[PDB]
Amino acid sequence: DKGKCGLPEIFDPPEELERKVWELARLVWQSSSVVFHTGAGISTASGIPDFRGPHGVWTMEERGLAPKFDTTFESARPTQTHMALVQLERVGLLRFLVSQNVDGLHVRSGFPRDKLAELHGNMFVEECAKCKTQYVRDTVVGTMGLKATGRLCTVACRGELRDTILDWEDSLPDRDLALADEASRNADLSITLGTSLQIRPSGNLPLATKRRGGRLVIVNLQPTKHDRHADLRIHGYVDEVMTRLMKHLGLEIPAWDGPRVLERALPPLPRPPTPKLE
Ligand SMILES: Nc1ncnc2c1ncn2[C@@H]1O[C@H](COP(=O)(O)OP(=O)(O)OC[C@H]2O[C@H](O)[C@H](O)[C@@H]2O)[C@@H](O)[C@H]1O
Ligand SMILES: Cc1cc(F)c(Br)cc1NS(=O)(=O)c1ccc(NS(=O)(=O)c2cc(Cl)cc(Cl)c2)cc1C(=O)O
Ligand SMILES: [Zn+2]
Repeated sequence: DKGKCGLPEIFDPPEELERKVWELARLVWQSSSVVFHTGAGISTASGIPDFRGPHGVWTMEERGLAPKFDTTFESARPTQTHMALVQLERVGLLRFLVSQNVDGLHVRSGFPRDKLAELHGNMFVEECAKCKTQYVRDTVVGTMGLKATGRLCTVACRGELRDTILDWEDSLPDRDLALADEASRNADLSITLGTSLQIRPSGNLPLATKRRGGRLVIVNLQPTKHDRHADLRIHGYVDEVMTRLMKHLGLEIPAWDGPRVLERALPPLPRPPTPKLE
């Protein structure tokens, strides 16, 4: 299944967008455990196509056209949204990040790997079949569907290194899915950014938050499978939403100094005091 492709994009008019991003700031300020869920829509503003948008991989395949890239994976820069998520984690306003993206931009943005579940894998990550050690490379490993890459493990092993890109049939990495599930169940606030939530089980994790009494925010230009469950629904460009959110929180979007891998989150930095809400 390729799900429902080419659904129309909706745009909240300016006054409604500004009110909703203020509401998003309120939910972030008032929640103790925030989880973000990202899909291909947070990388479109860096020149990587989505799957089901108007120019998505599947949408364009139906017209017998190839998807259009404005960059390579290697030369892609993290978006304002990617860098906003880095800062929210650094000041302790983001507990966990669940991504369906294989574009490798969360990792290369400097987002700590111990707070990231990459449910569908990472173009730049190969894993040793023998000892399960991961290598984050500066270039895409070159295979998809958990095939041998031609390189061997160098741990003090010679194990066969395979890509981490799931094929259609393949089940999700157990560690990442277990952590994504635990994080989603424990969150009082799940925020989805640039995902249609059409792929199971990735797309249902934000519901785990709702089922347990937490709130759900969906940010997406197209409608999503779970629109009916959202406490707040924002139809706008994620970069515009996240830059306005960061201005309300009084946080800067940090500079990206090129590809940087952070295995373990650093201690939390200071953040502005919270406004008096109502
Ligand atoms: N800048 C933007 N701002 C907001 N929404 C956007 C933007 N750009 C696109 N969108 C929306 O972003 C949404 C992107 O939805 P989909 O294309 O389904 O991507 P996924 O990540 O959820 O696909 C999941 C898996 O499916 C595959 O099989 C792979 O395994 C993927 O991991 C659309 O609804 C766009 O309207
Ligand atoms: C490889 C890739 C991953 C992405 F996330 C995005 Br966007 C784009 C690409 N490149 S692509 O043109 O769209 C592209 C798309 C599909 C395939 N093969 S596939 O069986 O249909 C497939 C790939 C992936 Cl990552 C996930 C699934 Cl669920 C299925 C190859 C390429 C290519 O590059 O040769
Ligand atoms: Zn090994």
